[PDB]
Amino acid sequence: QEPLAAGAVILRRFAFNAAEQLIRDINDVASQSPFRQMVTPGGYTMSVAMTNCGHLGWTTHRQGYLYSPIDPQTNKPWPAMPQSFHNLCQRAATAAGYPDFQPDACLINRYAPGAKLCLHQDKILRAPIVSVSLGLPAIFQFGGLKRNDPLKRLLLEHGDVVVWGGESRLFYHGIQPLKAGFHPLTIDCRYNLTFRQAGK
DNA sequence: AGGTAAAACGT
DNA sequence: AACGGTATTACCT
Ligand SMILES: O=C(O)CCC(=O)C(=O)O
Ligand SMILES: [Mn+2]
Repeated sequence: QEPLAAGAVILRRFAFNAAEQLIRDINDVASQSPFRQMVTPGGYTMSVAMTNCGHLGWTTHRQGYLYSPIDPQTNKPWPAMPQSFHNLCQRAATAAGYPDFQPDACLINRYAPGAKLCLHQDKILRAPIVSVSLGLPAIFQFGGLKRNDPLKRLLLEHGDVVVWGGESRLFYHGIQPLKAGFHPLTIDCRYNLTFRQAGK
Protein backbone atom coordinates (compact mmCIF):
# COMPACT_ATOMS: atom_id res chain seq x y z
CA GLN A 1 0.00 0.00 0.00
CA GLU A 2 2.01 3.03 -1.34
CA PRO A 3 0.71 6.72 -0.97
CA LEU A 4 0.09 7.85 -4.56
CA ALA A 5 -2.05 10.91 -3.67
CA ALA A 6 -4.79 11.85 -1.24
CA GLY A 7 -7.31 9.04 -1.48
CA ALA A 8 -5.07 7.06 -3.89
CA VAL A 9 -2.85 4.04 -3.39
CA ILE A 10 -0.96 1.48 -5.40
CA LEU A 11 -1.24 -2.09 -4.10
CA ARG A 12 1.69 -3.78 -5.78
CA ARG A 13 1.15 -7.35 -6.98
CA PHE A 14 -2.16 -7.38 -5.10
CA ALA A 15 -3.84 -9.40 -7.90
CA PHE A 16 -0.83 -11.57 -8.73
CA ASN A 17 -2.36 -14.69 -7.13
CA ALA A 18 -5.76 -14.07 -8.75
CA ALA A 19 -4.39 -13.22 -12.22
CA GLU A 20 -4.69 -16.61 -13.97
CA GLN A 21 -8.39 -16.84 -13.12
CA LEU A 22 -8.89 -13.16 -13.98
CA ILE A 23 -7.43 -13.81 -17.43
CA ARG A 24 -9.66 -16.88 -17.95
CA ASP A 25 -12.62 -14.72 -17.09
CA ILE A 26 -11.49 -11.91 -19.44
CA ASN A 27 -11.50 -14.53 -22.23
CA ASP A 28 -15.00 -15.67 -21.27
CA VAL A 29 -16.28 -12.03 -21.20
CA ALA A 30 -14.75 -11.24 -24.59
CA SER A 31 -16.22 -14.43 -26.12
CA GLN A 32 -19.62 -12.72 -25.61
CA SER A 33 -18.77 -9.01 -25.97
CA PRO A 34 -15.64 -8.97 -28.22
CA PHE A 35 -12.80 -6.53 -27.77
CA ARG A 36 -13.28 -3.61 -30.15
CA GLN A 37 -11.36 -0.44 -30.76
CA MET A 38 -13.89 2.29 -30.28
CA VAL A 39 -14.17 5.49 -32.33
CA THR A 40 -14.11 8.81 -30.63
CA PRO A 41 -16.80 11.42 -31.29
CA GLY A 42 -14.16 13.23 -33.33
CA GLY A 43 -13.72 10.18 -35.62
CA TYR A 44 -10.45 8.62 -34.38
CA THR A 45 -10.06 4.95 -33.57
CA MET A 46 -8.63 4.33 -30.06
CA SER A 47 -5.46 2.20 -29.96
CA VAL A 48 -6.70 0.38 -26.88
CA ALA A 49 -9.27 -2.29 -27.51
CA MET A 50 -12.10 -2.46 -25.03
CA THR A 51 -15.04 -4.46 -23.77
CA ASN A 52 -17.10 -4.39 -20.57
CA CYS A 53 -18.86 -6.53 -18.10
CA GLY A 54 -21.34 -5.82 -15.36
CA HIS A 55 -24.54 -3.78 -15.58
CA LEU A 56 -22.93 -0.80 -17.31
CA GLY A 57 -20.22 -0.46 -19.92
CA TRP A 58 -18.26 2.58 -21.06
CA THR A 59 -18.62 3.34 -24.73
CA THR A 60 -18.17 6.17 -27.20
CA HIS A 61 -20.57 7.16 -29.85
CA ARG A 62 -21.16 10.24 -31.98
CA GLN A 63 -22.58 12.44 -29.21
CA GLY A 64 -20.00 11.77 -26.47
CA TYR A 65 -19.10 9.06 -23.97
CA LEU A 66 -21.78 6.96 -22.36
CA TYR A 67 -22.24 4.27 -19.79
CA SER A 68 -24.73 1.86 -21.33
CA PRO A 69 -26.46 -1.33 -20.20
CA ILE A 70 -26.31 -2.64 -23.77
CA ASP A 71 -23.26 -3.44 -25.91
CA PRO A 72 -23.87 -1.46 -29.15
CA GLN A 73 -21.93 -4.01 -31.17
CA THR A 74 -23.97 -7.06 -30.11
CA ASN A 75 -27.21 -5.30 -29.07
CA LYS A 76 -27.22 -7.49 -25.98
CA PRO A 77 -26.43 -6.81 -22.37
CA TRP A 78 -22.73 -6.81 -21.45
CA PRO A 79 -21.68 -10.13 -19.85
CA ALA A 80 -22.28 -10.43 -16.14
CA MET A 81 -19.41 -9.29 -13.94
CA PRO A 82 -17.32 -12.39 -13.12
CA GLN A 83 -17.29 -13.29 -9.44
CA SER A 84 -13.48 -13.45 -9.65
CA PHE A 85 -13.54 -9.78 -10.78
CA HIS A 86 -16.02 -8.72 -8.14
CA ASN A 87 -14.18 -10.50 -5.31
CA LEU A 88 -10.78 -9.13 -6.29
CA CYS A 89 -12.24 -5.61 -6.63
CA GLN A 90 -13.82 -5.75 -3.18
CA ARG A 91 -10.62 -7.08 -1.53
CA ALA A 92 -8.51 -4.37 -3.18
CA ALA A 93 -11.03 -1.60 -2.44
CA THR A 94 -11.03 -2.76 1.21
CA ALA A 95 -7.22 -2.80 1.44
CA ALA A 96 -7.07 0.73 -0.10
CA GLY A 97 -9.56 2.08 2.46
CA TYR A 98 -12.76 1.93 0.45
CA PRO A 99 -14.56 -0.97 2.12
CA ASP A 100 -18.10 0.07 0.98
CA PHE A 101 -17.39 0.19 -2.77
CA GLN A 102 -19.99 -1.63 -4.89
CA PRO A 103 -19.05 -1.61 -8.56
CA ASP A 104 -21.62 -2.07 -11.31
CA ALA A 105 -19.26 -1.56 -14.27
CA CYS A 106 -16.00 -3.09 -15.36
CA LEU A 107 -14.15 -1.79 -18.42
CA ILE A 108 -11.65 -4.21 -19.81
CA ASN A 109 -8.75 -2.75 -21.80
CA ARG A 110 -6.32 -4.65 -24.00
CA TYR A 111 -3.06 -2.92 -24.95
CA ALA A 112 -1.05 -4.20 -27.86
CA PRO A 113 2.47 -2.81 -28.45
CA GLY A 114 2.21 0.88 -29.15
CA ALA A 115 -1.30 1.31 -27.65
CA LYS A 116 -1.78 4.18 -25.24
CA LEU A 117 -4.44 6.06 -23.39
CA CYS A 118 -3.90 9.79 -23.39
CA LEU A 119 -4.44 11.77 -20.16
CA HIS A 120 -8.06 11.95 -19.20
CA GLN A 121 -10.40 12.08 -16.23
CA ASP A 122 -12.94 9.42 -15.29
CA LYS A 123 -16.17 11.43 -15.23
CA ILE A 124 -19.80 10.23 -14.94
CA LEU A 125 -21.85 9.70 -7.83
CA ARG A 126 -18.67 9.88 -5.77
CA ALA A 127 -17.23 6.31 -5.62
CA PRO A 128 -13.57 5.21 -6.18
CA ILE A 129 -11.90 3.70 -9.23
CA VAL A 130 -10.17 0.29 -8.84
CA SER A 131 -7.73 -0.42 -11.67
CA VAL A 132 -6.06 -3.87 -12.10
CA SER A 133 -3.00 -4.42 -14.35
CA LEU A 134 -2.33 -7.75 -16.04
CA GLY A 135 0.40 -8.87 -18.37
CA LEU A 136 3.08 -6.66 -19.86
CA PRO A 137 4.25 -3.59 -17.86
CA ALA A 138 3.12 -0.11 -18.70
CA ILE A 139 3.94 3.44 -17.55
CA PHE A 140 0.95 4.97 -15.81
CA GLN A 141 0.65 8.75 -15.54
CA PHE A 142 -1.11 10.19 -12.52
CA GLY A 143 -1.59 13.94 -12.26
CA GLY A 144 -4.00 16.33 -10.63
CA LEU A 145 -7.29 18.12 -11.20
CA LYS A 146 -5.84 20.16 -14.04
CA ARG A 147 -4.29 18.76 -17.18
CA ASN A 148 -1.00 20.65 -16.67
CA ASP A 149 -0.64 19.58 -13.03
CA PRO A 150 2.63 17.70 -12.76
CA LEU A 151 2.56 13.98 -13.49
CA LYS A 152 3.83 11.08 -11.47
CA ARG A 153 4.99 8.23 -13.69
CA LEU A 154 4.74 4.73 -12.30
CA LEU A 155 5.53 1.44 -13.86
CA LEU A 156 2.53 -0.83 -13.36
CA GLU A 157 3.43 -4.51 -13.45
CA HIS A 158 1.39 -7.73 -13.60
CA GLY A 159 -0.90 -7.90 -10.63
CA ASP A 160 -0.62 -4.25 -9.55
CA VAL A 161 -3.82 -2.54 -8.45
CA VAL A 162 -4.29 1.24 -8.28
CA VAL A 163 -7.18 2.76 -6.40
CA TRP A 164 -8.18 6.35 -6.47
CA GLY A 165 -11.03 8.29 -4.91
CA GLY A 166 -12.02 11.13 -2.55
CA GLU A 167 -9.76 14.08 -3.22
CA SER A 168 -8.06 12.33 -6.18
CA ARG A 169 -11.24 10.99 -7.77
CA LEU A 170 -11.16 13.28 -10.83
CA PHE A 171 -7.38 13.43 -11.30
CA TYR A 172 -6.04 13.18 -14.81
CA HIS A 173 -4.26 9.88 -15.61
CA GLY A 174 -3.17 7.84 -18.60
CA ILE A 175 -0.98 5.14 -20.09
CA GLN A 176 2.14 5.66 -22.23
CA PRO A 177 2.61 3.69 -25.43
CA LEU A 178 3.08 0.02 -24.52
CA LYS A 179 6.53 -1.45 -25.04
CA ALA A 180 6.70 -4.81 -26.85
CA GLY A 181 7.64 -7.84 -24.75
CA PHE A 182 6.56 -11.19 -23.47
CA HIS A 183 4.53 -12.25 -20.49
CA PRO A 184 3.84 -15.92 -19.75
CA LEU A 185 0.13 -15.41 -19.03
CA THR A 186 -0.89 -12.85 -21.69
CA ILE A 187 1.88 -13.54 -24.26
CA ASP A 188 2.11 -10.16 -25.97
CA CYS A 189 -0.37 -7.75 -24.40
CA ARG A 190 -1.39 -5.89 -21.27
CA TYR A 191 -4.91 -5.99 -19.87
CA ASN A 192 -6.41 -3.57 -17.42
CA LEU A 193 -9.69 -3.92 -15.47
CA THR A 194 -11.33 -0.60 -14.43
CA PHE A 195 -14.11 -1.01 -11.82
CA ARG A 196 -16.57 1.82 -11.23
CA GLN A 197 -19.92 2.56 -9.77
CA ALA A 198 -21.49 4.14 -12.87
CA GLY A 199 -25.19 3.85 -11.87
CA LYS A 200 -27.28 4.62 -8.77
C1' DA B 1 -25.33 28.82 -17.11
C1' DG B 2 -22.82 24.92 -17.09
C1' DG B 3 -20.98 20.30 -18.98
C1' DT B 4 -18.55 17.92 -22.61
C1' DA B 5 -15.68 16.60 -26.30
C1' DA B 6 -9.55 15.82 -26.89
C1' DA B 7 -9.94 8.36 -23.44
C1' DA B 8 -7.80 12.51 -29.62
C1' DC B 9 -0.27 17.43 -33.32
C1' DG B 10 3.89 20.85 -32.85
C1' DT B 11 7.92 21.92 -30.32
C1' DA C 1 10.47 12.72 -26.35
C1' DA C 2 8.10 15.26 -22.42
C1' DC C 3 5.04 18.80 -22.42
C1' DG C 4 1.20 21.28 -23.61
C1' DG C 5 -2.17 23.48 -27.23
C1' DT C 6 -6.68 22.60 -28.54
C1' DA C 7 -12.50 23.49 -26.52
C1' DT C 8 -9.22 30.66 -26.98
C1' DT C 9 -15.59 26.81 -29.42
C1' DA C 10 -19.92 24.37 -30.62
C1' DC C 11 -23.60 22.29 -29.16
C1' DC C 12 -26.46 20.33 -25.86
C1' DT C 13 -29.68 20.53 -21.57
O1 LIG D 1 -4.84 0.87 -18.28
C1 LIG D 1 -4.85 1.54 -17.23
O2 LIG D 1 -4.11 1.27 -16.27
C2 LIG D 1 -5.76 2.75 -17.12
C3 LIG D 1 -7.04 2.56 -17.92
C4 LIG D 1 -8.00 3.73 -17.75
O3 LIG D 1 -7.64 4.78 -17.27
C5 LIG D 1 -9.40 3.62 -18.20
O4 LIG D 1 -9.70 2.60 -18.87
O5 LIG D 1 -10.21 4.58 -17.91
MN1 LIG E 1 -9.41 6.30 -16.80
